[PDB]
Amino acid sequence: HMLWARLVGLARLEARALSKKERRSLLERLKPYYTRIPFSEKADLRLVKARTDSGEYEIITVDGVPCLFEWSDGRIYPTLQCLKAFGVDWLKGVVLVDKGAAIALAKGAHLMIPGVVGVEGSFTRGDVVAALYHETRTPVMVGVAEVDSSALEKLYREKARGRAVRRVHRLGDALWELAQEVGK
Repeated sequence: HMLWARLVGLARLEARALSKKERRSLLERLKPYYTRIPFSEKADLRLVKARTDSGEYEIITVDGVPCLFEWSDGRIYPTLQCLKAFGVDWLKGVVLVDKGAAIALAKGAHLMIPGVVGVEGSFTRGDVVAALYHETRTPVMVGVAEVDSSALEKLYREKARGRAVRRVHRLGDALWELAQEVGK
């Protein structure tokens, strides 16, 4: 296939079904980091590789939805499209943020504690979490918790300074634009 996305531009695509061993491995790689696997063991899993001007992206689709990708720490993370199709309850936790923080994250900033207004779930430093604009519960960024959820509960109420979540993927980034078009 070929597609043309905002930001990244023209992309040449190569897709293939995941092997039975690859599907098994994927489930095993996810189990330690999320509350549960969000999709069925019957869902159609494919690996889509897209080559654009600057480089290459690899995304796992679940029933056609561009949902998972491997990051530089070797862990598998969900795209924001995955959170839309499957929700956020399967993540260990989510952090609710104010409007200025939702906007900053949609521009690519990391999430600092003063923009946090709520914590859900239970997680420790290093866990995968999603940041959501509190008013509409719109996911705006996926990243890594820099503090435990019980510590964050105290820190956001004091509006302490410091990083709460390290950005990995966010609304409007290159992967987001590519994923939006794959989904189309």
